[PDB]
Amino acid sequence: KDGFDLDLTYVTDHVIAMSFPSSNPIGEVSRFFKTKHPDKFRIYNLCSERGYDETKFDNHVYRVMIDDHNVPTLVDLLKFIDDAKVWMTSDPDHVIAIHCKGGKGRTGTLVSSWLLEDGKFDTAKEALEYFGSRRTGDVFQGVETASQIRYVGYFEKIKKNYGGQLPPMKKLKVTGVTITAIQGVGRGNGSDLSMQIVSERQEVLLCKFAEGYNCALQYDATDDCVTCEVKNCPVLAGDIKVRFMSTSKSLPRGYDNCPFYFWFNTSLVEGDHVTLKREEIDNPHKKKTWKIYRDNFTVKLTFSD
Ligand code: NA
Repeated sequence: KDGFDLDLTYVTDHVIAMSFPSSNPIGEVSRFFKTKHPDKFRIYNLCSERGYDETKFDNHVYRVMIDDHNVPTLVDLLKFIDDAKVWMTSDPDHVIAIHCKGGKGRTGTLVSSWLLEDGKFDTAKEALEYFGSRRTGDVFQGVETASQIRYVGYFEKIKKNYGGQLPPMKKLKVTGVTITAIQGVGRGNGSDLSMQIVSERQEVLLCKFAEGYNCALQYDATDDCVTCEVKNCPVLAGDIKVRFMSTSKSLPRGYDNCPFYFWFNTSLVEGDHVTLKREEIDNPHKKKTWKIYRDNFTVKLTFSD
């Protein structure tokens, strides 16, 4: 419209999703907002990797450092909701524009959460699906990774069960991992696998199954599964990312430079373990990998503390 040719979408009348303003060239994204929404916009940059001259948007850019194919911290997500809320409710004409690189996975994570906050939807599934329709009914059009779906759900849970405020802190130690449908995955018995636990951007534990480096591996051919005792785990708090690596050539890497990974938040765990199915693990959630990760592929972390 009106001389503009932009990868930009009105998710609602006052919520916009878009691509990175590059040098979508930044000058025309700059014009667009100065023309269509003068003095009434706030840009959210969701890329940890890239920034720009924010003066082109009159310094109205707010940054969320999110890694490509990952999730914001819950703290960060909640802060974004607060910032957007204040801006949105201040003036009925105020508009928010949210972006990552593709205006896809990270973007969809905050937009669907914003849609929850704003009461347009009751459930994360509905919001995600709605964002998916506007951006392109499937939850995976909305965001890119299973952890991104989980974090929208986390926000749903916070809003519904914790009055929009952070839950009470729990801390955990990982004591065990079980992986089911191990056959056809890497070497098929877990010998090629290692697990890295990441908290606050740092490695906090590395386990190598074959060598028994911080672990003890057990392979059960009858049950087609691996159980691994995890040792030396530090106390874990907040948003934990668990990454699985392979030394095996037949196990390809998806996003995050590994075969498969996932995020969870310690306080939003229930009881004693978390079990993820195939469509809830990052990378195996993609149909292209389903002859490797079969439909009873599963990852379970066992906790204490
Ligand atoms: Na404590």
